[PDB]
Amino acid sequence: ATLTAKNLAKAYKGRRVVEDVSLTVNSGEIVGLLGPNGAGKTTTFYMVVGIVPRDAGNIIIDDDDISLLPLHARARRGIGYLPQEASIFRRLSVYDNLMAVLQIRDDLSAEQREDRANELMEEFHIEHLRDSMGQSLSGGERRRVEIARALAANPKFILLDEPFAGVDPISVIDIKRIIEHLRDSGLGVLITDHNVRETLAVCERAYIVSQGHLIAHGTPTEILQDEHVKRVYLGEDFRL
Ligand SMILES: CO[C@@H]1[C@@H](OC(N)=O)[C@@H](O)[C@H](Oc2ccc3c(O)c(NC(=O)[C@]45C[C@H]6C[C@H](C[C@H](C6)C4)C5)c(=O)oc3c2C)OC1(C)C
Ligand SMILES: Nc1ncnc2c1ncn2[C@@H]1O[C@H](COP(=O)(O)OP(=O)(O)O)[C@@H](O)[C@H]1O
Ligand SMILES: [Mg+2]
Repeated sequence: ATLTAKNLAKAYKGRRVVEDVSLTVNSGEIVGLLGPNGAGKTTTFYMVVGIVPRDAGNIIIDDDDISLLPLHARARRGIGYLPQEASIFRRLSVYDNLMAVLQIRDDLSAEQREDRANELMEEFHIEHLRDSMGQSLSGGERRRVEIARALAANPKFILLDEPFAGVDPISVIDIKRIIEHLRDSGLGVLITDHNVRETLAVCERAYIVSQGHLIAHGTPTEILQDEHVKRVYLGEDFRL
């Protein structure tokens, strides 16, 4: 499949926080939306996922324009989303968190739902936390349950808003291998980050945003031909 956002634009109280941001993620790809803080990354995600409405632009998946469809409708069309902050249910166990979203899987019965729940706990290495409350999980364990909870909805595209935020240096390399696994499974992965040097390497293509505008895009090799981006990458310039 193909998820495409074309020239999105969003404004809050007269201030246009996102002028013109465009991106495209295909199945079997890891596309990045990189840029400094306050550039418009999260606002772009809310427009693609459908949390906040769009002022201008289009959100298209394959031959369907889903720009005026609410969140739940785009969720049933293949879009999965994970926030930057903690989105786990802290008062429920890991098993109860996965069975939560599996309750919307009408394509499965009560037996297959609990089957996939065990399949998702072995895949993300959280079998030893089946009955553990979400509050007792560390930063890295919380994310892997949060990601597996999104995968339980069986999406076509998974959108991670800075997934490496608030996790130990051993969990980032753990989530990075989880991302490369989802890509090989046919999903389209879309991640955001402010660290451009560390995240650009795993991106087949990336879209560099700055103050609501798109300053560069393409594969990392094509992006790192923009002199302004090379300076921030090599360390010659401070602000991107
Ligand atoms: C169909 O409904 C499903 C449920 O049913 C199933 N399986 O389908 C299930 O999926 C799940 O239900 C929930 C979801 C969330 C909570 C939850 O946030 C609680 N705790 C906190 O909010 C706090 C506790 C502390 C720590 C922080 C800040 C502050 C103080 C408040 C979190 C809570 O105690 O209970 C929840 C339950 C039962 O989500 C639903 C409602 C969509
Ligand atoms: N709900 C909101 N109301 C007002 N201003 C907002 C709102 N959400 C984001 N902004 C502003 O837009 C920019 C944030 O874009 P965000 O994409 O949320 O930053 P990042 O790109 O780090 O996610 C900042 O200027 C922030 O103050
Ligand atoms: Mg953000």
